[PDB]
Amino acid sequence: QTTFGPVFEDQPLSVLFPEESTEEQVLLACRARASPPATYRWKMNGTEMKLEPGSRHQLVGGNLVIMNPTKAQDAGVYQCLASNPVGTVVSREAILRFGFLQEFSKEERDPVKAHEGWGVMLPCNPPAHYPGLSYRWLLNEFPNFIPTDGRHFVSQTTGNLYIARTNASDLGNYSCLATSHMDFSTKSVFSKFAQLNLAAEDTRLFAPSIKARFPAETYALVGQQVTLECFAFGNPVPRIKWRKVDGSLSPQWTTAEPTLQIPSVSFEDEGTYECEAENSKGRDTVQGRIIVQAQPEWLKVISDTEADIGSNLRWGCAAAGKPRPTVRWLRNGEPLASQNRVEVLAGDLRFSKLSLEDSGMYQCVAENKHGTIYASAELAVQALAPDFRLNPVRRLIPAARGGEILIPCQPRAAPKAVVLWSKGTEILVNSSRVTVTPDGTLIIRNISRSDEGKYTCFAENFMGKANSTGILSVRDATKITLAPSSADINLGDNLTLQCHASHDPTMDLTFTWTLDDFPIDFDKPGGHYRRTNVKETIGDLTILNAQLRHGGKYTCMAQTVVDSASKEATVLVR
Amino acid sequence: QTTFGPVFEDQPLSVLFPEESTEEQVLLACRARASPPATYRWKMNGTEMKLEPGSRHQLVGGNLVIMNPTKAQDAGVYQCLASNPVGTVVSREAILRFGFLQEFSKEERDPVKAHEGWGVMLPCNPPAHYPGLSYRWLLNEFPNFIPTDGRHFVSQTTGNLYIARTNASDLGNYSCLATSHMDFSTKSVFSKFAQLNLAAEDTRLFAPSIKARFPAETYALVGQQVTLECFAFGNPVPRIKWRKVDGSLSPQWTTAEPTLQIPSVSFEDEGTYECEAENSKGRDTVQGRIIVQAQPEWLKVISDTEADIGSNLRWGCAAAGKPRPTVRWLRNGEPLASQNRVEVLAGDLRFSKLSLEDSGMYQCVAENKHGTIYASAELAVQALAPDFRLNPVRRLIPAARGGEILIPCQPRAAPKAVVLWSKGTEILVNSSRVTVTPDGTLIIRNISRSDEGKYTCFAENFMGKANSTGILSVRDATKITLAPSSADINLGDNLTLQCHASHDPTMDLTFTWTLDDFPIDFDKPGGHYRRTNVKETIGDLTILNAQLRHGGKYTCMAQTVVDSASKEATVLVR
Ligand SMILES: *[C@@H]1O[C@H](CO)[C@@H](O[C@@H]2O[C@H](CO)[C@@H](O[C@@H]3O[C@H](CO)[C@@H](O)[C@H](O[C@H]4O[C@H](CO)[C@@H](O)[C@H](O)[C@@H]4O)[C@@H]3O)[C@H](O)[C@H]2NC(C)=O)[C@H](O)[C@H]1NC(C)=O
Ligand SMILES: *[C@@H]1O[C@H](CO)[C@@H](O[C@@H]2O[C@H](CO)[C@@H](O[C@@H]3O[C@H](CO)[C@@H](O)[C@H](O[C@H]4O[C@H](CO)[C@@H](O)[C@H](O)[C@@H]4O)[C@@H]3O)[C@H](O)[C@H]2NC(C)=O)[C@H](O)[C@H]1NC(C)=O
Ligand SMILES: *[C@@H]1O[C@H](CO)[C@@H](O[C@@H]2O[C@H](CO)[C@@H](O)[C@H](O)[C@H]2NC(C)=O)[C@H](O)[C@H]1NC(C)=O
Ligand SMILES: *[C@@H]1O[C@H](CO)[C@@H](O[C@@H]2O[C@H](CO)[C@@H](O)[C@H](O)[C@H]2NC(C)=O)[C@H](O)[C@H]1NC(C)=O
Ligand SMILES: *[C@@H]1O[C@H](CO)[C@@H](O)[C@H](O)[C@H]1NC(C)=O
Ligand SMILES: *[C@@H]1O[C@H](CO)[C@@H](O)[C@H](O)[C@H]1NC(C)=O
Ligand SMILES: *[C@@H]1O[C@H](CO)[C@@H](O)[C@H](O)[C@H]1NC(C)=O
Ligand SMILES: *[C@@H]1O[C@H](CO)[C@@H](O)[C@H](O)[C@H]1NC(C)=O
Repeated sequence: QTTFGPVFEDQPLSVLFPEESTEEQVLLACRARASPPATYRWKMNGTEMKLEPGSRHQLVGGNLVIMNPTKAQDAGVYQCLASNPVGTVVSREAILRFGFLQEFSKEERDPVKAHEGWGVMLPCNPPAHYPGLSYRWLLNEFPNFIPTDGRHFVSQTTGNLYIARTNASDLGNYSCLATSHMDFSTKSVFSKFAQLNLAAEDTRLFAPSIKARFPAETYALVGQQVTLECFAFGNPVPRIKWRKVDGSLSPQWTTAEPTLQIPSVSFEDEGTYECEAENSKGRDTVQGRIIVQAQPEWLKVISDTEADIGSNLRWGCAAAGKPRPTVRWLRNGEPLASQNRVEVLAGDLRFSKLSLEDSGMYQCVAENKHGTIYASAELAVQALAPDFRLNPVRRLIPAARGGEILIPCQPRAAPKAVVLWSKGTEILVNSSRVTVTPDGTLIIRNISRSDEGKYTCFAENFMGKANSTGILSVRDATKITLAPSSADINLGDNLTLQCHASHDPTMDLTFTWTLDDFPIDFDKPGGHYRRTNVKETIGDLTILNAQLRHGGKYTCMAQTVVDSASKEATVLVR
Repeated sequence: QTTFGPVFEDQPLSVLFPEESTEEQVLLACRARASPPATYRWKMNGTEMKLEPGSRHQLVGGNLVIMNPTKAQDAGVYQCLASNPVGTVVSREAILRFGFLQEFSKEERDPVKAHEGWGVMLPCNPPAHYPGLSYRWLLNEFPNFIPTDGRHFVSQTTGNLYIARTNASDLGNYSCLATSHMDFSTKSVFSKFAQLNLAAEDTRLFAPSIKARFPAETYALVGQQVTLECFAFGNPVPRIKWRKVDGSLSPQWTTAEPTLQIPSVSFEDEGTYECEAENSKGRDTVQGRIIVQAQPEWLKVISDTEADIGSNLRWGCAAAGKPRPTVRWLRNGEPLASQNRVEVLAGDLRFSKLSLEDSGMYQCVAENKHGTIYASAELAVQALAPDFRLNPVRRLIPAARGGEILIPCQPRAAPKAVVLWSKGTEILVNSSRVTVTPDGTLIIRNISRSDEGKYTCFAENFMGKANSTGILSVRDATKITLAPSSADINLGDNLTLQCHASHDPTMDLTFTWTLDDFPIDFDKPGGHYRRTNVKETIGDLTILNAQLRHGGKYTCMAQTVVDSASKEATVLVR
């Protein structure tokens, strides 16, 4: 019933298109549920695209289809806007990134001079790539495989060889290679040879000197695997120990391998770590830190709301992320700034004197360095004509003579309706005796046998007019013309109390007695209370075989179907 | 929208059709508002009429028209029934009565012998009539007029002459006449002559003897004029005094005329009256009573009601009349008796386990000897499929670690819906840790990092099925790792209190201090409270220039957007 903001059900997702692939198209999906159905626009780097006919970019039911994707003119960030007569909404981002691995530079590698017994550096300066590759080293023949012993180390972050000790077998020509691991294809690129030569021998057992070290500060989101690498020059082969300064490591990680690995990281891993190289000739240690961060997550969002013209509203948001997020507001896909009767403050939204214009689709955005999140809601403002169906004025208003009466008149209206009372055809301007409160309730005091008749309440606003009618009748009031008396007796004695009343001739009158505000039962078998002198106006009560519990404050009450009256006395029982 | 019982707006009215008139038709009106429009039937003495084509009785839009009305076959009591697919209603009665005045009997009146100086009786036995007539007497000539002095009296309830004293001028022949006073026509009927003759006489004065007296018991509704007549035989002309035994008469009625009149009667006139004839030779007095009564009137009626299948209902009625009325119930124009799940008792109606069949038009009838009154209402029973629009399950359910959570699931259904919970795709059979109450609320104790996910509630009844979904997430809980200490100081001293807390790394934590559960202000200019050691986990407070009012129980509370914790201490100031 045209009460459908363009709610989202499928927002686009980031893609990594491999280069030199065998595909021809990519799809970015956008799906909205709306009534009437919504229309879609696509933003690329912010500027609204001009989706011409089927030249490259095309629209298929809200999904974006690019043709012949290439990094030259298709890599970017894409957004989808779903618009309706009610309002518009904006979806989350979708990044399209390409993947490739170029060819190694063709110039010859310089020959590194070495002296037998020391350590040497063999870098292999990997070419441009995306994403990170896996590195290996080759010697002499293709394909051989350099052994992965404790004498050599090949880091996976720079790839340089770490030849701890140099001897005769190290003569040859070293080449690097890189392997790209992707979902679709795998590529391997080899490097030109670098012939290493060794000078005269010089061997002495020396203290380790740490060369490959993990950086002091290492940021890592919660859920990622972290690998800290460590290596030192030492003869004989040193041993590497990993420890935590402000804690202890899990037994699954208490290993002496030169690369400490954490498969999953939570907030308990944040702290300081120490890598120590140890041998019979020395020891060298290096410290560093690990910091854990997280993306924002919602804690409290907004929801759909229908209000009425003239009222006020309050809306809120709340997020949670390790670098604290910031919250901002959107109206129909546009930034919302504090103006007029809309007040925004750091994630709370206030509407004062809500109007008809304030209806639409609102959005809440929480952002930090690691990501952004969205939430949507709809505000609808309603105007209503006066209606008395739910709360009509009482049809029958029996009022005792010489008393006060109050008749409220509150129709269901939006905004509030002006209320005017009348009796018959005359219009009531209030006086000392008749009063008309601003709320519309009409109160009459000092009632008599001349106020009976038909009363009408008229409610009007700029939307409509309604009206209701009641009938007022007057009767005589109840009276108590005799009150009982206090007494003191012994347990097991009999006492009598009297109570007389007068009432209107046309109604029924009943007598009820309470003991300390507790109604006294007379139909109880073996009961100690008996009605006596039972007439239309006489309702005496006799206590037979009095007990301790019968002491207290007795209260006689004469009640009709309309009103009541009461009198009090007390009895003590020993 | 087919929610219209045949409400009444014009019910028939009693008529008095004068005989020997010049009219040819009568109309009895019946009007009902209904949607769809209602159909009408007419009852005459109770049997449903067979309204044939236009032979005498005819129907015009719900109104009844009889043709050539005559007392022979048209005088009765008429009722109108308005029927709809929703239900039927029955209107109040309407009595049709004729009015006429026949011709006086043609036989000669007997000659009444009289003895001069006495009193004589001259009745005139009025013929059949409706309604009561006005009586007058004629003597000798037509038209003469006998004087209305104190010597003669002509009562209006029997019409007989009361000649107090008889003398020579009383010789003649007396005739009666009756005049019928109606709205349309006036008719006068004269009677044959009765020749009165007089014998010898005497000469003396005697005591009065009352002859025409008012009856001892006289019933009179509220609003009617009551006339009590009195006369006695007395020479000379006696005087009549009217008094009240248990009260005093109004000055407008304290008159000595031989007919006491009350234009309007209220309940204060009920009692005993005395008429006294007085003269120089004697006095005779006669007593009687006046009893005042009233017709039933409503005090509390029923109204339209929509309920749901499976519930219970209570309805009531109340009337007021001097002869106490009796209340009975009608369903669709038929008497309602206590059967099955409907219980009737002396004006209260109880529905137990309301079904779909109990929908329709109900009516309440209050009756006594002086009249009857009706009231109408409609009962509608609704069945509803489950719906979660008004009360959906919470979308975000942040739960602290190691605590308890409760999630209710109450859809809008009629009757109640069976509720089954599930996590993901598994079905939860409830145990020590997880409990599913009969109301549907699911409670989990001892929450860990294994309970997060998506929870679903399925509600089903014989009308339909619906479901709702929520998301559960777990976070660390707040703590207070340091509590303050009690102290005693003098007015004007400075005191420091400490309070430390721990919380989840991704949320904000704030400290608030209260004095005897009243929040302590820190931004108050010239305030005595200053925040100190303000860190993320340290929120100390210092009292500067302490006053008497600063003594009491301090409470430090560390709170987040989700949960909170608190600790207490006390300070005394002299
Ligand atoms: C106090 O009462 C009413 C509102 O509660 C207010 O308006 C009048 O009465 C009804 C409101 O229900 C208006 O509509 C009428 O409804 C009745 C039955 O529900 C019908 O009989 C009426 O028939 C009219 O049909 C034509 C088109 O509507 C009219 O042109 C024609 O004249 C008939 O009246 C009608 O549907 C109704 O129109 C108004 N006005 C009148 C004059 O009745 C009412 O005026 C309030 N009283 C006062 C003194 O202000
Ligand atoms: C828990 O969720 C729902 C109840 O809330 C329950 O019913 C299923 O989902 C929707 C409920 O809104 C049913 O109606 C669907 O609505 C969505 C969008 O609102 C549409 O995409 C669906 O399209 C259907 O259209 C045809 C005619 O309706 C179908 O024949 C066709 O197969 C499409 O599904 C449809 O209008 C929906 O029918 C049901 N059922 C299913 C299978 O979705 C849902 O089953 C509950 N889940 C569980 C596990 O019990
Ligand atoms: C009715 O009479 C009162 C005086 O008793 C007028 O004054 C109002 O009284 C209400 C009672 O609570 C208060 O709100 C104010 O003292 C008055 N209200 C306003 C709006 O002035 C009142 O104005 C009279 N109503 C009319 C004339 O419609
Ligand atoms: C859930 O476990 C409880 C036991 O703790 C089962 O017993 C019900 O517990 C409620 C709790 O107030 C009580 O009404 C009764 O003791 C039991 N109710 C009924 C209808 O038997 C309960 O049945 C379990 N829920 C299930 C099985 O759905
Ligand atoms: C779009 O954005 C990307 C990344 O910010 C940028 O590389 C590119 O040059 C932009 N413009 C295009 C694709 O036309
Ligand atoms: C109520 O009205 C009557 C007049 O009808 C008057 O005599 C009486 O004093 C009024 N009540 C009060 C409390 O003034
Ligand atoms: C109808 O009722 C009246 C009054 O009770 C009665 O006089 C008459 O005979 C009845 N039958 C008719 C009018 O056919
Ligand atoms: C709460 O659960 C944990 C494990 O999740 C358990 O070790 C602990 O004892 C439980 N609490 C209580 C009070 O048993």
